Amino acid sequence: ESWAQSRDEQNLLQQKRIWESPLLLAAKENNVQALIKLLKFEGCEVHQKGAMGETALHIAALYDNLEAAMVLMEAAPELVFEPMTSELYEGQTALHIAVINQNVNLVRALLARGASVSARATGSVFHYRPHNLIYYGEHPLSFAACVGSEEIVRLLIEHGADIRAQDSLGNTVLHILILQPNKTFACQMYNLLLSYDGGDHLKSLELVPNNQGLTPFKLAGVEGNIVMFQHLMQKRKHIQWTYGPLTSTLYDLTEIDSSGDDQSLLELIVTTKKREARQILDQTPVKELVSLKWKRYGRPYFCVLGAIYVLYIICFTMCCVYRPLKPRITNRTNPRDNTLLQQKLLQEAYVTPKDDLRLVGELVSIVGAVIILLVEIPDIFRLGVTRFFGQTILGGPFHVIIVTYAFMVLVTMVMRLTNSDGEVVPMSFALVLGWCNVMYFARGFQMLGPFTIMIQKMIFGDLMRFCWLMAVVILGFASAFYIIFQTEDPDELGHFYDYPMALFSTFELFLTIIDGPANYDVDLPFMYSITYAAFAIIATLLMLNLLIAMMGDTHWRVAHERDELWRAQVVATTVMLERKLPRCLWPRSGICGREYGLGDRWFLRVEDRQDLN
Amino acid sequence: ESWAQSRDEQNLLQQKRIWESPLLLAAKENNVQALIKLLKFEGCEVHQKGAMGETALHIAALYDNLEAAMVLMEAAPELVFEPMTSELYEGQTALHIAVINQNVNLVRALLARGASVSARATGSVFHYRPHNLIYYGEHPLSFAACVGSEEIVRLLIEHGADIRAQDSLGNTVLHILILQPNKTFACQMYNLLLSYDGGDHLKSLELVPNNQGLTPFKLAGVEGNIVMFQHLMQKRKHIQWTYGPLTSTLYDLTEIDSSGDDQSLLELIVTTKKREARQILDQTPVKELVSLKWKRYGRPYFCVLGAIYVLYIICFTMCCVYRPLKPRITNRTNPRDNTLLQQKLLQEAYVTPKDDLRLVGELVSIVGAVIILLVEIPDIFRLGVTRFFGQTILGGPFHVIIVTYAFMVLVTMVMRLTNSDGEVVPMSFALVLGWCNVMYFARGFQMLGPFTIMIQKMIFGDLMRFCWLMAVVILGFASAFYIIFQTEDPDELGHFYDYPMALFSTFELFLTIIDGPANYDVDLPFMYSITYAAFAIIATLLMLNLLIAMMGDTHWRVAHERDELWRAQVVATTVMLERKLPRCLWPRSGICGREYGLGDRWFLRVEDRQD
Ligand SMILES: [Ca+2]
Ligand SMILES: [Ca+2]
Repeated sequence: ESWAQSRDEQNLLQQKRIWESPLLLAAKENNVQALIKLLKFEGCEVHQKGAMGETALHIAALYDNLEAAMVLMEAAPELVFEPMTSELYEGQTALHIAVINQNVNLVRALLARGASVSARATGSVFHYRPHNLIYYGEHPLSFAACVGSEEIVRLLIEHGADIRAQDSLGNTVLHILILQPNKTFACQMYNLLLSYDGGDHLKSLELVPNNQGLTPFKLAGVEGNIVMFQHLMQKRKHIQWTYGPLTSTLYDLTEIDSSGDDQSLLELIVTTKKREARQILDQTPVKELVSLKWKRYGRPYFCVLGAIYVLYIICFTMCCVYRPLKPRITNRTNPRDNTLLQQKLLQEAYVTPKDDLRLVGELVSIVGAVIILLVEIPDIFRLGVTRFFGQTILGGPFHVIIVTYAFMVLVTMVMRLTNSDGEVVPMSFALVLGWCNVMYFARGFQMLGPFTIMIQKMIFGDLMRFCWLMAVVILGFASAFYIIFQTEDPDELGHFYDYPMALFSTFELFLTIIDGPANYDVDLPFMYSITYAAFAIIATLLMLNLLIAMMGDTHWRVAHERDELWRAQVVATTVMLERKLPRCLWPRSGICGREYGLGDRWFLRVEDRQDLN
Repeated sequence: ESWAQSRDEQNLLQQKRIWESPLLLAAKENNVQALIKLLKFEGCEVHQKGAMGETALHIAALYDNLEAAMVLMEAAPELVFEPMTSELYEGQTALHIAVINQNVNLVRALLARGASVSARATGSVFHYRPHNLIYYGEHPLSFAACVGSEEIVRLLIEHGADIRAQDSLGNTVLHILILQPNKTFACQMYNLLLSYDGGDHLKSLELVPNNQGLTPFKLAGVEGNIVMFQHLMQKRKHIQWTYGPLTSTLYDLTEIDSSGDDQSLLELIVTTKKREARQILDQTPVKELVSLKWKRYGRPYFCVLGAIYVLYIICFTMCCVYRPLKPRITNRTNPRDNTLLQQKLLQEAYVTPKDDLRLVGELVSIVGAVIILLVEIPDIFRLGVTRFFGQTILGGPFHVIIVTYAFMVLVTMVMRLTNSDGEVVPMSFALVLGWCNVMYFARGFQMLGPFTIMIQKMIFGDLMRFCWLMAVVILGFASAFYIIFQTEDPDELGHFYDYPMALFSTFELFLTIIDGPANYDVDLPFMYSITYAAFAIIATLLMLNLLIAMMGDTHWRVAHERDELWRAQVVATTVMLERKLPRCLWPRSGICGREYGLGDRWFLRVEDRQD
């Protein structure tokens, strides 16, 4: 990009000023003997700049020079307050740089001389963007508490570093630590922050969400943080009793699901994209709910919703094959090739009640296409069109077939009551979608779930890299088969009588479903045989018989993700019905309070086996 | 099922009535100071109940609070004789808790005051059910003898704990040690139980069957336990001699062999469904019977009975193709689709003695149909209605084919001397099932054997998850194709002239056997060439060529669970034959007894090499 080259030009111009401006060079080389000479009788210069507008203190801070910064604090005791000011770096101060480079004795010096511990690091490089490497928030407490320098963490809080602090993204200091991938310390560094949460108001520092409304318990599951999730879980897990090897424990379940307002954690999991945000389902309180919500309640309602669906498509199919048809309205087979002896009725014949019994049947299937549009036009009303044509399998392309099937039946309603000739065209797409859409209910089955994802994976993923190989090879030999048979009879051996037939014939000799154009009464032209024998090798025993190995390579190599997706297919099916079915038949999952002195949070009982003495 | 929920509902109620009645509350947190204050002057309360009617002494022990338990015995010396009075906890007295929770000093003191160390505990959580976690039996001696605490085992017997004591499941202590999963101590504790057995006037301890008639050597074999089955063997394995590295060794074979009285270990293994039960059949006093019982006597008797089966079908197959047929009795010429010009005879045509030669062919093939219904009735009458329709592959679905074969042959017998027209249809199943039922004799072959398991394993498990993914698609495009060609002639391009043919002709295009319809003289409707192309992409290179990789993935994943089943398939043939044939051509396995100075137990000799 043109933007990333701008970072290169400045950072080389940043170094050019260091080869100029001799005190900055004296600052980089830890040169103190020149720096006394360049200041203590003439000086004249002390508020220097660079390419990023930094000072000699910042230069003496980026390279670890306690001696050089010692003279600079003594020379001008107002260097410590002003920040960097540029496009990329903005608002960063010498307190920040001294933190990230772990320089404990320098931070001890700067706080004694007076440094702003609330300096906003509002620069351009600091934003949480994937083309930046590290994201440490803004405040100098966050820069310490992320790299794990817990001594400086203790050093800052003694000088009035506020824990409550939000960035431009609304994140607090606990939202940050969940985001570093090299975790390793952030179990321990988490607790040191709560050890300074001793005296506050009623919001106990974890009930403070981000800008998009997401507490650090919620943020741990959304970001795929297995290590920090169990560390948070130990806080809200209550152990009831132990009895030899049986330990029964309670779980909080106040935000695990508690699917009662808008932002249940089970809803947040099956919307995301991250591969590791989906294995929270492995963990011990969530793998109980989505089992019990599905097995006692979710499974039988889903089949009743499925078994009512098959009887709908049949009622549409049973009124499809009973179209009104006339025998051969007006014409008589004029050139050739008019194998067409029928005509549909005008809509002036609904007499003879087994043509009227269908009329109450289509009215069933014409209101069935209204209710599907009424349940999916309010789906783009809440979340955008990138949900449909995004390839999120958790409710995948089964939301673009059912709309088109709903959209096609109304076109038949438009093709009816206008008396237009061509109207097999919506009804042909109406059946090939309306039957292939009962594939959606192959989802909650034990044996037929994870097969369906493999069909969905080879349609796009491993046939959009074969059809571009199919359409090229066909376009050669189909055009080549035209030229050979151009000066020939289409009567005897007539597989190619024009070019739009000549693809359709050649397309099926590639798939080996038609036989292969051969006649023996007549003498085929000699270039037909050489051309077709090269077609038969490359297609039949080099392309199709490559593709069977192409599947089998990619079949055993991803059969540990389809067992992860299929479980998440069930969960997104479960929560979809919880926010849709009215609460007369799904009770709230778990055990409530206030019959027991509990605290009104809905709880859930878990008992396991300790297997040690 | 709200019952396990109802377990969870009551567990909070104990934890609510403990916050009331504060001596129960102090009993949890062993507050010895306040417990003095609630007792020494007024008290008035000590016979408390909980949600399950439990005591303060229970809660003082359910949490290991020994100091508070000291005061309760001194204040109330009557609590130790009364049980928990509920459904979920019935009969569990205060001793049961302190045993499982390993409390040495409390059991030393509770028996010092003296508790019933033989009282029974029969709550709903304690019965041997798959939903409860641990099963430690009923009696308090069993609870010590399942956790590994050898001292409490030594302590209870000194105070009068009867070892020989059965539960409602009839299990002893020695049956229950077999059932814990992580053994790790139980084999080491197994010696401690038989140390206290004396061998009295009564029968010795391991000769006690359970409530379902089963000894603790059999129950190590049914449950798939290996490590107990090793340790049980050394008490009955006699060393003959050694010769350098060689050891010739004489095994007991008292109960391992069939020997009549059908509760035998080689019987009880291949009837059960536990997967690790068939892992026993590699242990050395078992794998050598089933070699010698099969190699010298199970191999030829099975194949000779195999050859009389092939001669049975051919004597029906030649009998089938020689029916009597008249040319076209009285009808003529439905002017289309009436290719029907032969008609079977009424049974008034038994002239021409190549019908008399056929008459013995029917009667040979009609008696074998009866003898199957005399050999296979004594299995569903011997409780096999859940075994045939059960998918126990050890004798799999070949037992439901052969009854269906014998049923259709007798339907044919009804068809003759009734002169009903449809005899082709029941005779048509009598060939595709009769010939495919010779596949059962491909069991005892070195080579052909474990392939037949994969055929049985693909029909149920990797094809029935594909036939549902066909009848969806193949019902889509058949009703699609029929509407396209509805305004078209059936005379030319008549692949779909009515709708039941339109499914059947679609079913073959999905398998690539018909060529796909085409007729280059007549102009196809333009919606045909769009649809059929997209049906030939789904079928040929996306569904069929995916079904092949479904096969090839799971083949090398059960390529070592068919070499487990086939070895267990052979043994289930030998044991089935051994009780069926009279023991006059079968010798009994092993060497005899009292002809040598032995003691009548049928022994067996196996010699090995050490290293
Ligand atoms: Ca052909
Ligand atoms: Ca063919």
